[PDB]
Amino acid sequence: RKMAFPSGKVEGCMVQVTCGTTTLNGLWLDDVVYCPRHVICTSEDMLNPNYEDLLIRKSNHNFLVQAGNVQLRVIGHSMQNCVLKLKVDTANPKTPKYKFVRIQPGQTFSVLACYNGSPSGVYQCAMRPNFTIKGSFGSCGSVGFNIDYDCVSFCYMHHMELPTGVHAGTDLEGNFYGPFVDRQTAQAAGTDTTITVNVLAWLYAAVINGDRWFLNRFTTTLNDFNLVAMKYNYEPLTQDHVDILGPLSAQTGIAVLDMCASLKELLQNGMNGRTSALLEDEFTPFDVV
Amino acid sequence: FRKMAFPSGKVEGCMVQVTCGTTTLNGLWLDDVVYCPRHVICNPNYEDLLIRKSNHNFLVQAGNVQLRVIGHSMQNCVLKLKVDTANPKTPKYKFVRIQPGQTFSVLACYNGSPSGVYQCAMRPNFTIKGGSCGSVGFNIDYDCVSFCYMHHMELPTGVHAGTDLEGNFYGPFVDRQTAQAAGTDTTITVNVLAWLYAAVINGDRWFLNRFTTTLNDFNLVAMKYNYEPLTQDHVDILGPLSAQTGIAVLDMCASLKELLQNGMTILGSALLEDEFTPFDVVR
Repeated sequence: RKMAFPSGKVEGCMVQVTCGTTTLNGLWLDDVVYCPRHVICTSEDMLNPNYEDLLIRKSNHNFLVQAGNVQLRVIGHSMQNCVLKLKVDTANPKTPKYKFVRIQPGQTFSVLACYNGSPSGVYQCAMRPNFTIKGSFGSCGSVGFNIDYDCVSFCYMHHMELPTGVHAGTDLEGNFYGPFVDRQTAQAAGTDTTITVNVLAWLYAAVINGDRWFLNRFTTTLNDFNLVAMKYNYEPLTQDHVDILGPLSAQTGIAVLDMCASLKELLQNGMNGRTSALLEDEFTPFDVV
Repeated sequence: FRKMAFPSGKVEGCMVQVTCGTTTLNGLWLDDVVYCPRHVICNPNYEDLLIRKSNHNFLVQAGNVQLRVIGHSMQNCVLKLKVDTANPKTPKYKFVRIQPGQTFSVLACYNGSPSGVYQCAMRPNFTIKGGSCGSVGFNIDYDCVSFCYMHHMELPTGVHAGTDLEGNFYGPFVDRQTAQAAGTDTTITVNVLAWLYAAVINGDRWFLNRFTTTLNDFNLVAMKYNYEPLTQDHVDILGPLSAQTGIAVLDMCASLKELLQNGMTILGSALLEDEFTPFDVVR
């Protein structure tokens, strides 16, 4: 199963941020609330927002922050790239151990989808190679995260829905993933590709769970693999990726390029009614271990 | 369309470790009782194995804190350990029993430590496809946690079997190391239809056709493809989606019969998903 991280440590940080008639989610960590800066935009503003001009006209009391029943007093504000940082006068008592990290395409994380500050559901995600999320998003400001030994690594905040139905957002320093902007433009996700290194790690997981019907007696050069895989809209496999899969290659006795040969055959043949009936690409080599 | 689990924080605060001798598993700590699978005290005679136990045979750990057991009792296949401390993190909760085809979230735990959360359906054969014993399944309805499942065992096909929180098994399974197997499983038809309504709501419309079917002619089609039979209550449950989309249920059933014969692409999926209930799709 694609499992999400237990969401309780993040649930205790979710708040509601209202500015004018716009309400969305914020993340309350210590004495700062993080939220998308477009909370200060009024829809019409979203066509050509001048965020510096819109923000200089706001005072602390224009921002209504609600943590459940309690209103939090905003005592300062500042914009870092595309995220607004609202200084409040109370440090969140439920702040977990945390850090901010920027992830790369192929990496996975959990999203706690929220509406008006209240957690609605949690799901496990991958950052697609086109820098979008195929999610289920009024959920602006919901965040993505991993948890490692009680420490929550926040990696994603939701800002925009793209016309294809997918989602774009930033890291927690406000820098967008991919070429997207917090402006209603004709921006669209480029053609998405399959995360090849993730499919191979999963195939190694299948062998580890005792399934090997899909192996064959062939091998492949790296370049021949990539020439074939690219015809199926698979991401190129790099020497870094080959190195990453090294441990799983050792645990199963199957060489990386040998597993690549199996993948080539799977793309050519399909599953012939066997199994998931899909090649799964949202488990990382770290996840598989 | 993403499968979504409920936020697990309310349940995370209830998970503890229960140790009896050399056996350790997960327990659920609500107020001053810890609930766990009775086989933690292990052809068994549970009546007799428990009479021989005392409170000192149980070691309960809530993170760093040992909880002292002051009473023990069995309810069906669930062991109930009264402890000296009430859980200050106890949510509003109810114990409920769910039906095959209904969905819930499982908080997978290892030795009392929450590891991950996922969305499940109870299969028609009463199994779940998912040191996790004692992990629980649950739904949340605005501040109230309805606990519906506790994990007891892995069946040889790799699926999972367990009880409700009152210790009643789902499925013809027993907490013994005897030979047991899942029955032949079946696709949850009413969930497939709900998922097809979700595709329509999401702008996926190619599988709609001009035709209708009969409840009986579909059921003869469903029986042949290993699909649960559709009932009038199933049609009634799908009514809100038939009203919202303008696609009557036996209209959608015509679509499903046509898909089950000719193939297909739908919500970016190739197989028909059957672990969303009609309620899940509305929500």
